[PDB]
Amino acid sequence: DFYSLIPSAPKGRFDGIERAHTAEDVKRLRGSVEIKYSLAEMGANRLWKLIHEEDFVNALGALSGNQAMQMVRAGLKAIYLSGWQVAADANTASAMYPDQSLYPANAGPELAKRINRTLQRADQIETAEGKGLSVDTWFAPIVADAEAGFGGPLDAFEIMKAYIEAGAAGVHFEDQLASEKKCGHLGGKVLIPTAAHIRNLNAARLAADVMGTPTLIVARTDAEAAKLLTSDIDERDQPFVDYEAGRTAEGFYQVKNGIEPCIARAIAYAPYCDLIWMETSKPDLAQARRFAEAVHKAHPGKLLAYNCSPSFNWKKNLDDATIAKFQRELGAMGYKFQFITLAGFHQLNYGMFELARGYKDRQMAAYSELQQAEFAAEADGYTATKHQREVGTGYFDAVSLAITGGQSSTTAMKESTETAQF
Amino acid sequence: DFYSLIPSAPKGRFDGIERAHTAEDVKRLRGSVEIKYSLAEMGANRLWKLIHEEDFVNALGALSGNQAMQMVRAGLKAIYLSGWQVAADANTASAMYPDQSLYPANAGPELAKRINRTLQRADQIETAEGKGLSVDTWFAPIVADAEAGFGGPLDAFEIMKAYIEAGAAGVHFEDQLASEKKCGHLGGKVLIPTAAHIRNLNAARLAADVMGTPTLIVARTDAEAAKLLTSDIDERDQPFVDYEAGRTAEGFYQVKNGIEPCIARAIAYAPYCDLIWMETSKPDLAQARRFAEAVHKAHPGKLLAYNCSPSFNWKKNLDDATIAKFQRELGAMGYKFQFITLAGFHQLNYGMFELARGYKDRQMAAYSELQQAEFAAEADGYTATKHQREVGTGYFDAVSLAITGGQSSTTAMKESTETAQF
Amino acid sequence: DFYSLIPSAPKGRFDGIERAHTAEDVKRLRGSVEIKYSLAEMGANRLWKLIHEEDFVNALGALSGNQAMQMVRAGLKAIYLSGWQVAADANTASAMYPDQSLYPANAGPELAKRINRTLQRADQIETAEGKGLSVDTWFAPIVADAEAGFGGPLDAFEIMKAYIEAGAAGVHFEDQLASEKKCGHLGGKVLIPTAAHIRNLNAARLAADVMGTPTLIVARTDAEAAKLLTSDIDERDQPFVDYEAGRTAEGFYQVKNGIEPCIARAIAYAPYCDLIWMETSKPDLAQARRFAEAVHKAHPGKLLAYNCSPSFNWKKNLDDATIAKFQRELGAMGYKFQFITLAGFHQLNYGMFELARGYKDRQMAAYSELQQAEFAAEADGYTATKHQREVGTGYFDAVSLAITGGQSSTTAMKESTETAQFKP
Amino acid sequence: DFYSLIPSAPKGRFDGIERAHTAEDVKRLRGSVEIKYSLAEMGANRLWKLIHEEDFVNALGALSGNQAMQMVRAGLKAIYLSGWQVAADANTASAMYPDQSLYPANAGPELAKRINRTLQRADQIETAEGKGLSVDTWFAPIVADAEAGFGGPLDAFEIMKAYIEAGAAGVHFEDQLASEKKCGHLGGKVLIPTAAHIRNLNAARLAADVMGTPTLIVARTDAEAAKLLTSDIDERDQPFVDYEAGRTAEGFYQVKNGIEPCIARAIAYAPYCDLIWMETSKPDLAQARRFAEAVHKAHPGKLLAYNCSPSFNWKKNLDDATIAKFQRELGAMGYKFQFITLAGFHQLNYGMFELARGYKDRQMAAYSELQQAEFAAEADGYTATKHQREVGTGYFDAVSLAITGGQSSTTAMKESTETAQFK
Ligand SMILES: [Mg+2]
Ligand SMILES: [Mg+2]
Ligand SMILES: [Mg+2]
Ligand SMILES: [Mg+2]
Repeated sequence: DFYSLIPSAPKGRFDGIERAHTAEDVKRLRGSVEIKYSLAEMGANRLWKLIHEEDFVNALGALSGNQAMQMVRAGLKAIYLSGWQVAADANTASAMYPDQSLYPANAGPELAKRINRTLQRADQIETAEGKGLSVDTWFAPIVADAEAGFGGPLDAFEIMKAYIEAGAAGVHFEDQLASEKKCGHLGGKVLIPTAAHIRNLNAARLAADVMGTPTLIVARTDAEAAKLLTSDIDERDQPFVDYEAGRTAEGFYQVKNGIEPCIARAIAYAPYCDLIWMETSKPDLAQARRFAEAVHKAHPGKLLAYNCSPSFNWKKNLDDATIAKFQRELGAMGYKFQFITLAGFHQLNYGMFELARGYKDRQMAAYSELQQAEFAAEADGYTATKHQREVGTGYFDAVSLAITGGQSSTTAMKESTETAQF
Repeated sequence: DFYSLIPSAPKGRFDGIERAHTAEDVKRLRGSVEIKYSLAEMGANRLWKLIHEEDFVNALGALSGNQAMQMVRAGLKAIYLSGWQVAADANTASAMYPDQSLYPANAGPELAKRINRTLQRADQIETAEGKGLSVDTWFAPIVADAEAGFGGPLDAFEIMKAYIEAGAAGVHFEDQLASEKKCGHLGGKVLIPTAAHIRNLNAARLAADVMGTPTLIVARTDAEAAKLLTSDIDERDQPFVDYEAGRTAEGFYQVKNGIEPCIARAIAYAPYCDLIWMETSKPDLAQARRFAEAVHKAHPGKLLAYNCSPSFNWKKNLDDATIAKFQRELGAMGYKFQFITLAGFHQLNYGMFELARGYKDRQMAAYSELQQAEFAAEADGYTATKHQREVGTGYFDAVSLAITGGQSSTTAMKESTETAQF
Repeated sequence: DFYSLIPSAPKGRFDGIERAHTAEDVKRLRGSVEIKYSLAEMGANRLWKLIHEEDFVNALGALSGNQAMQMVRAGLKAIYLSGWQVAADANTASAMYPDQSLYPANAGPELAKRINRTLQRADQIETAEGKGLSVDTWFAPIVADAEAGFGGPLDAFEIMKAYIEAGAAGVHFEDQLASEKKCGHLGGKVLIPTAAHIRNLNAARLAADVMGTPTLIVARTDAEAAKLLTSDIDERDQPFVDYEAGRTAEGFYQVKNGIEPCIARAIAYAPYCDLIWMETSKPDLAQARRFAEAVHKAHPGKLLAYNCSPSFNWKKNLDDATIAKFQRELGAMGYKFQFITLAGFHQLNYGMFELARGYKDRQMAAYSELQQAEFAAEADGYTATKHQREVGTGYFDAVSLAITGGQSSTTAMKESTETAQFKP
Repeated sequence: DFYSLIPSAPKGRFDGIERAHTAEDVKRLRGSVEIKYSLAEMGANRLWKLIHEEDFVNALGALSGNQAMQMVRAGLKAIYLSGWQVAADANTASAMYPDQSLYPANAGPELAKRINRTLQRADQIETAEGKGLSVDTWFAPIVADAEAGFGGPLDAFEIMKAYIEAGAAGVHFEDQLASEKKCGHLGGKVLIPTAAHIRNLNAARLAADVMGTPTLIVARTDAEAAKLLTSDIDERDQPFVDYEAGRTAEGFYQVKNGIEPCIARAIAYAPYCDLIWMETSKPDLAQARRFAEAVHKAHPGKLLAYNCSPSFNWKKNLDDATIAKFQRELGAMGYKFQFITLAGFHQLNYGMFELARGYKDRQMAAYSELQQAEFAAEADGYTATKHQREVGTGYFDAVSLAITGGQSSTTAMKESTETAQFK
């Protein structure tokens, strides 16, 4: 039925998934020609496989293709794409922003394309060398942040399509007001009605069906911390509304936050998504268990996702042994996609700060230490020390030789210093 | 004469500089209105001040805004923009390329714009906090790679203008064939005639004059390693042509490479640039001395630039003492701008490979080690641990409060996990 | 006080203008260095002078730089930048969209920059030829559509800065919900509270102040046709809410649309903008006079803007004589800025349909007809038949000669077919 | 062999085509995963069909998605993508440029993507309306300008690939030096060696092969007017080099231009391309015939392309009857793809100059005239008078209703002024 509209969709893919629209709606709305989105198909099927096969799938937020590549090289099986990081250092306004849906709605998909393209080059490099891949596949699935959909259902519809074209495997949408969107761990968050978010999720699903891809949808609730709500029109929200307190000057309703609205919303969103995610204030396994248990009484076996946030101070909140076991324990509760949202930002910024500081103090000695550390990391699989090969110089050499039937006088690698000193 | 066309130019800025065009040419070709390029002016003049006053100015190649920001935070006084790194991970084709001028000609200027924008936000943040700046200025000059001009004099003209609008302080142009451009440390480089490169330096100078900015121009020569030359039409190149080899299948001449043609070309380029740069195969102080000495006999006091390249295996070529004193010794020779081209690429890629590998093997324990390392760096100047502040959340909060006369219910910081846990 | 923060502002620029923020807020929020935005300065001041001195300043919607260039060549003194047209054929998602704020927020300012760049080349070409300009200035002020600000006040603030950087002279904001934004002339518009739109207007002003430019702000109301409102929280909107009908399933309030809420909203917005604009359902001079009279009772001498929409059927509504005097009459009521929003889209799409149709039918005969019509327009100031000159070939030839000391072997124009076959 | 690497390539697609590289080279260089390029397949297979079945395929240069949409609605069967037009008003440096490869190399492919996306929306609109399409197909093949390939063979390889991703059906490359590229109808053109252009052509083909698409390659020569050559290294160019004149100051060789070198270069390029094209100074049937006949002596049946350039003054060159038959005559010679390169630019700029001028003189009367003409064109098939439908407002309404099960309050069309005033 829907399975014939999404040919790559595996058996069971849409078990327990409801749609507001019909199969006929999809045919009517997808135009007259078949256009393939291969990287979206592959990515979404591979993610589906991974989350059902592994203990759990864990990821880090990448802010560049290069970061994604090294993640995959090191053996990670998925890539997370943070909207927070897109705002900070990788968006289409070429500015640094806080995490408030300030940048243009195309930014996220543009980064997802960047990441897939770098992985494609990684793949082309190793395929040309003819000794097989150094990894399972270069095309690890990307799970990406669509924030609040950048407005209404149609904005959700459009960003979902954009992500699919860019080759993302999964996409997450949160029940905040786009016009006042915040980082989950900032104050002042404003919820939209349960129904209004079900519409965005359904828009995402319609986009996927219309593109013909089995793209995963992750529903996120920001209700643990959020104390404001745009409208009480939905009876499911009304019980958490503090009527005595009245409306704010902006017209917002005031609500009781915490695990209870997260449970209610999560259960109401369950049929319209593939994974559910509750933002939390602290890395708390007991809270995580409590949420997992309540969701699973209503929807046994529902797959969950968890944000291992750098907005948390880890060693303050937890002891060393709990830190060690954290993701493993979450995995056994059903949290099959886990991610450190802002890893890329922290790694990039600390690393460069520490190098620039050392460079100021001792100039070239500071750089030699990095280089030597790079050299020592090769036993463990690091290859970027040979930077020419890494970025594809040898691949493009072989492209040249094939074009000229071998007779190019201007090949790069033979007389390089990389060949002579590495 | 030119000083009135470039009002921001300081006294003696153009001492010993020659132009092919006249001041009247500039008035004819600059349009009828005055358009200011504030960051290009400030950057050019600051870089001019720095390179004369300081023993040497050293830099690192930044591939993103955030990297640039941390460099300036750490105390570095200038920023290098690497074409190699643009090709690798930061271009407008959204692909990973080797260093062969494959990406679209606008990519460098776009990254320059990103860097200045990130710096601008950083300056906005601290200005709004109202306790003064933590640096001398956030607007550290950017010295940017225009590669081989992306074609002819008109292409050189255009990329220079683009860099000026993006707010670059200095721009380098090399004497390679754009259609076969390579990294300076790879094989198969093809030089263009001495005359042809002077045409591009002059295109670039006219660009700055027409824009009304005292932008610095750095002429680079790749003759140390290049064994090919497109044409022997310039008598200055003929003495290095191996007429016994014959031409190559592409019609290129074969030349004898080494320091002799770098000196010749450098001396010939000196009147049409502000600094001169010879690419080297090894980090060799005696070679740098010999080059500096030769250049200075013809042109006393000429300012030089040097690439401290990651394409060298530093510990294999030099002992610890020579590495430690390397830049200082170059400085005393007149190499007043020195830069590690690929630092951003090696920090980003090393750092993430290592993080991703620890994360694979030990999950949150690996990430907590980074975070703890971040906190520990706070004593030395590090700030990105408080990531919400770093990217401008506090700044935009203050914007919101000015907009709403102080009444907004949806500000980010007060009830953030940042404010509670950091 | 604010005049020292905005050095280019002429005397009286901010007369009658209220601000939520202080001059200290501006100094605190603008960074430690001075950055200049030359085209924005020039555009804003020239637009300010034109709207005070001319009977009325009229414009057409440009969807490309070339379109804008011909408008200025033809003698128009301002340019309109339509969001509808951005959605249709000129946005940063490379897609055709209906007019519902579906494209990325940077699209408008990117088209503004394109337009100013074309005008810049046009000016360089003529400056380089040395015979003076064929127009008053190539840098006609651009007035540009910021739609609903693409979200809240901070989104409004950002699009304003983007437009200032791109060289926009004026920017308009409308009291619709960004997330459900529509063309003024479509159904299903949802208004935001009067207060919330005043927030967006002030964000815009703070933006201009912080950038240090006297950019014009045009406040638009969509209350003539809008039957929905996000919230009744603002007492000023409660007199128009139909409480009998209830809220929609989405929780929107239903309101009584028309001239009255437009008048009220407009009067509330007045102190926070430089021009006020009420979208209308028909080209109706009587309604336009009523609106002008009411606003002027509250705020004498307030400048207004009128949309001469192609979404109207003009001959169906009006006779030839009313159509002929329409903009003149509006000018006297105080409508000092008047624009045909979708002019670019209709001329582009009509023109090519008809050319393609003739081409299918009779191949080169259809094109030759266009070419002769171009020759025929030259007497009236048209220059684009000589296309090589128009796009700057001659300008860059002169650049190359300055570089090469007059010696290059590869100049383009002397041996071109333009020089050989397009002599008088 | 190559047919298994390019699954959608029809029988005989590569008859008579030579390659410097091998099937195995392709396998080695294309990576380990099959990525599909649907619109480029459909486009290339469609262009191939049309050029073998129609008397000739004629096209106009579109500088925007909207322009291309009206072209296809009007009944034209292909779209030309001009680099000249990209330079003028549609490039990724957001500037007006002359036609000299000064814009960034991604600009043409970006425009190709825009065109395909508009056409896709047009198709979506009609498919949702349910009455069938009003055109044979909305996805008319795009033939796109790759100019001088923006550098060496690797640059050609990359631009070819970008065009395939954008959905182009065919791409053209010219034997000029990219660093001093010009419009064919300007002076100061510098050619590259015959061999050097053949490598660009093969680079393009290797890209198509590696992408697994049967994209058409069109080889252009600028030898008719070009009097300069980078190098005389290729013995095929040497008979046309004026050695007595010597090299120019830049080191260029000087050559006898004209139809003879075009014929020789065309004959050499022929195995490395699907169509050949000679730029001309005048629209001259005799010169066209001489070119076609000489190329066909060496390569019977070779398809040709002809630029019907606005850089010509048409009525100054030709009488009304020769203008009238021009394209049909060329068709009979084997010129199966013909195109008015700068059609989009002239239409856009003429039309708006005249609109603006009328508007200055008499304000709304001028615009009302446009609107009436639009209404009058509806009988002939014009629809953009209803601009809201045209850009897909109706389609997105239908999207909302599917999202909300028919229950949106905020749909656009029912109460629009389009519905009320254009009935
Ligand atoms: Mg996020
Ligand atoms: Mg470089
Ligand atoms: Mg609009
Ligand atoms: Mg062309």
